[PDB]
Parts: sequence; structure tokens; C-alpha cells
Amino acid sequence: SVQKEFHGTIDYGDVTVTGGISVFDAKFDELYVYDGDDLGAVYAPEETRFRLWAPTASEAFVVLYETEDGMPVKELPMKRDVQGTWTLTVAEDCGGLFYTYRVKVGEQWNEAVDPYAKAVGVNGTKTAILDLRSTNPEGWENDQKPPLASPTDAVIYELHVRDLSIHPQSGIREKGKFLGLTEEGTRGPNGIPTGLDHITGLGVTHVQLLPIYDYSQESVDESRLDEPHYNWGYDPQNYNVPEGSYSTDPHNPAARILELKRLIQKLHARGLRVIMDVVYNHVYDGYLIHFTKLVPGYYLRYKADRTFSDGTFCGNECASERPIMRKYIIESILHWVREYHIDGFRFDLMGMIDIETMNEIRRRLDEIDPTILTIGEGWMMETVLPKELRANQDNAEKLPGIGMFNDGMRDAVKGDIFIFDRKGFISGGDGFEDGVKRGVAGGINYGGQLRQFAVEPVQSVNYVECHDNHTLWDKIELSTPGASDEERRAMHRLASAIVLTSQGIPFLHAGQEFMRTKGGVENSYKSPIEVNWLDWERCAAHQDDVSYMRSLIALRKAHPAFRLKTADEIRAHLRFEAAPPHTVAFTLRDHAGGDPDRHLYVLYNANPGALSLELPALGPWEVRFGGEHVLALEAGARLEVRGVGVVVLAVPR
Ligand SMILES: [Ca+2]
Ligand SMILES: [Cl-]
Ligand SMILES: [Cl-]
Repeated sequence: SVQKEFHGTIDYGDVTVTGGISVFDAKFDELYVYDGDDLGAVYAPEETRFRLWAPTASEAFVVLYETEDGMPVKELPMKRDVQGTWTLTVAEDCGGLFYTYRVKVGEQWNEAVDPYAKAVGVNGTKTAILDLRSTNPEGWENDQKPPLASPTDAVIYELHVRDLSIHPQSGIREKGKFLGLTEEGTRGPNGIPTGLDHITGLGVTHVQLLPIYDYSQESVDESRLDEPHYNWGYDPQNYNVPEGSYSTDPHNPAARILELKRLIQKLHARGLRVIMDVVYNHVYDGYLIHFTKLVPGYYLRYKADRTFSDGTFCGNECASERPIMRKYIIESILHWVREYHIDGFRFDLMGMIDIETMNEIRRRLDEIDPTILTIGEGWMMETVLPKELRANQDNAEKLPGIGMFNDGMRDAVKGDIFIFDRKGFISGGDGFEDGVKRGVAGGINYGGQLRQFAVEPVQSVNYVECHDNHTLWDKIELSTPGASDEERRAMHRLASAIVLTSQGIPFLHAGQEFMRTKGGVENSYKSPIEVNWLDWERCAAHQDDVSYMRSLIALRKAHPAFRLKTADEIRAHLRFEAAPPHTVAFTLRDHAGGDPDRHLYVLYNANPGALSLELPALGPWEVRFGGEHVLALEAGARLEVRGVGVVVLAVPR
């Protein structure tokens, strides 16, 4: 939360302007239901047309500026138009100008950036007028997406733009910037590949970027980038504009737009898709945001006593269920798809968004390209939004095609996320085997006690690390006192192997491949770059671990049996085998999903000693992965194993 004490008044309006209907009344949602596609400003040299939805305002003006920090040069009254909107046509070339709206609501005058801003001045305090077709890179017309047959074929790599390149030995020129991720042939310590070439070399398929929309000045001051700065960016200010600090010049409204497009273009050309982390559940400050200045009381949620609903713990919630805000969110997502060619969205605190909005998002995206991903945090959380309407795990039956982070699997694999010392499956805790099995099955209702929230495996995102909470390495350290470094590395590798061999959608945190550490920091949202950078020196010292992750990713690609699209397939082909404590064993039988081999066998071994394991009588097993752990494969077949790690066997066709 960056929301501050507000030294001012919120006036919710002169109700005579809206026929005696208050912005808080239920009947208000039935009025002023503007359906047009032209909210915002449409620039052309001949003229610019403005449209603002502000039904409770008695007056509205367009305020024109020649510079991002100048004095107004014109203040033009708008015409009250249809369905609560205001319109203006300026019959001059407005190129290079900036603007705000000024409204009178009740007795208050307030000035605000356009909620539909597609470009802004530094720190997002004024809307910038320009033709966004001038920001398209060369060949943008021919941008082509890497193929994607199923959500279960994605391998997501979660990355922050500043983390990627800001380490001083990253070998990347535009450190901390969108353009840093376009640079090819970059080299780190000992000449290792870094940056984009490191990521493509891993074999991941999607880069999921932490907030790249424009977030608040409290997070990062775009005018002070010559001083230390860092923030994850979960404090939204301008939803439809990129963040200024990731551009080479935040004072050039076009730079951040062109450079983000160059990033997306380069990733697509190198075989990667891009997922945007989006935060439609709250804004940086409910009192200061343009929504509240322009239509106070409408776009954010209020309790019955007229205080903010604060279910996000960030000070406010967006009222996604009200028609014009649902419209705003959908049109925002469509802008990122159409203008920037984005390939997926990760919804922060998706349980704060209503089901109707999420399903309409999915429906509109499916009309364009069904391979666009939609995943989110479907946590169960209190809010004034009624429980049955929250887009969370409890309601996953109502959210077809939307993936949710599988926290039950996360905790079963690596131990409790909040009680740091507690072991899980990998680290020798007792009784976590069934939790791992539930995740192996993609979170579906597999059978018996093996069930979670997913109807279909495309609804379950598997992970053991993300930007939140301790890294997997740091969590292992806190929960394994007395264990050696080598023992902890084996546990870490086992956790990654579980993610990449489970049904569902595998999700990796950037740097998990070299056992990323934050030195024990649990919540690094504003920690300095020394805590948050991708440590390319550590990467250079962990090339064996990086190759191990690469080989797991390659194993999953080679075997469609790990990527079954439906729950019926999983229930027909996945079989859990009897297995001793601190192990999990399963088979994927009968060419599951088109697998080239007749059968697969997978053992997750968290037992450090020697075991003789029974193998199912399915044919001549052969080792395909983890041979270092296999002392013998006896052809009444048995597997002689030792040590912590994954083993995969197959019966050839
Ligand atoms: Ca910003
Ligand atoms: Cl910067
Ligand atoms: Cl709930």
C-alpha cells in the first residue's frame, strides 16, 4: 500500500444533476450505460476528438498544455453528450500537446489524466497526444506469434524488467530497461550467455513480466532515475500506458511505447510469448486516482458505511462488477492485445474481480485468439463483493479456461510458506505425499482424496517459486538446519522436477534455474537491486544447475504424456503406484496424449538412502532421466535407487 492520508474533500455530487439518483444507489448502474468504442482521445493532424464519461459532473473542460510541466495554454468547455459522456473536437493539430480533464462535481473542481490515456508525460501527470502508429517498430505489421497448441504446453518464466539486466556484470547495455531484453549476444562472468540469450537457451516458452503498466511515483520516481530505485510496481496509476522507468527517456511520451513494442517483437521473433502481470484489483491511491477525481464513488468499491472496501489491503478495490468499470477493464486488456500484441495476462488478486468480468474477458480474448493465456491468483479473500461472485478457486467451476496458481501443490512440495522452518515433501517432512499427488494430477478431481479446485488441468498453474515469499533456495535453507549445501541442492532440483513433470501449466521464477537467493528476504517488493537483481555471477557458478533445468524443460517437451489437455485423459492414463514414505511414484500409461513411448514411470524420491522399488509389469523399462540415482533396473521388475531426485523410466513402443 502507498495510499496516503488525503488532505482534501471527496464530493460525490449534486444529485440534481443525475435525476436525484446517487452514485451509490443500485439504480445508478442502469443509467448512463455508454457503449461506444471511443472513450479517450483520437488524434489526427486535422483534429482530435475527446470523449469523457462523467455523468455526475455539472461542467467539464479539456485543459491543453504545450509541455509536460507547463501552464495551461487553452481550457475548452466540453459538450454534454449521450449516456453520461462529454465530447469535444479541437480543430487544430494537437500533436505534441498534453491534456487533462477538469470537472466540477458537486462543489469541487478536480483535474485528472484521461483514464483512457495511451501516452503520458513524465510520472504520468498529463495525458500526451500522439498517433501511436508512429511508435510501431519496423515490420510490426508482420509480427508473428510462436505456436501454442495447449495452455499445458506453456512453460512460464516470471521476470522483472529491472532484475533482468541491472546486475553490473549482466553485459547488457540498457540496464533496467525494456530494450535490455532485446539485446542478443550479451555475455556475463566467464563469458556465459545472459539476458535474452540465456532465457531462450533454457527452452521456456512464455516470459511473464512483472508490472509494465505505468505505476506510481511513490514506487519509482521517473525524474530521479540517476538515483537508486526499485519497485515491483503493484501500485497502478495509468493502466493503458507502459511504465516510464523502463524506457530510455521517460520524458519522451513515445519512447516507452516504441521500446516495449521492440521488446515484444524481438521476443516473438526468438520464439517466446509474453504474459503481462495486470493489477485491475486496486489503484495506487483511491483518493488521488483519476477515476475518483472524475466520477467520485463509481469506479472503486465502498462498504455500506461509505468507507473504502479494503480487501486487497492496498487501501481500495476496483469495482469491476459495475458496468462502466467492467467496460474499462475489458477495453484495457483489448488495448494491450491490439496495440502491443500481448500473449497472455496474469491477474493479480483475481479473487477481487467478479466472475462475470473474468468470463467476458476470456470470451472476448477467445474471439481474437484462444491461445492467449489467462491465469491468476484465485485466492479466497474477504471483500464487499459477495462470495458467490468472486473469481477464486472455490468458484473455479464457473471460470472455464482460466488457470489459477496451485498453492496446495506449492506448499506440499516445499513446505509452509509462512512458517519458514517447516519442511515439506522435498525436505523430508512427513505426510506430504498426497499433496504432491494432487498436484501431479493437475489439481483435478482425480479420485478419492486426490482432488483440488480444477475441473480441467488448464486451470492449475504449478510452481515452487515466484516473486512473492522466499525463493525456493531460501525456503529450503530456513527449513533444513544441519543439511549440507549438496543435500539442499538435491532438494531444490527435485522441486523443479516435480513442477515440470506434473499435469497442468508449469511456472518457473526467473533465476530458479541457478538457485536464486534473496539472502533470506521474504518480501522484496522495494528492496534494493542488490537483493533483487538476476545475479549473473551466481548464474556463471551454477551452469550445471542451469543445464539440469534445461534438461527438465526438454524432457517435458519430448513427452506429451506430461501435458494432457483434459481431466478425462488424466483419469484414464495417470496411475499412482504404491510407494514408500517420502516418495511418490506414478505411471503415465498407454501412449498418453500421443506420447511416443508405450508407458512412462516417474519416481519423486525424497529418501536419501537405498531402496529397492517394485515396478509395474508393463514391459521392458529403460532409464530416460535420473540415471545417476539408478543402481540397477532389473527386468517381477524392480528399480534399485539411491539418493534424492527424480527418476523417469519408459517402456518403448
Ligand atoms: Ca510510473
Ligand atoms: Cl532506470
Ligand atoms: Cl472467498
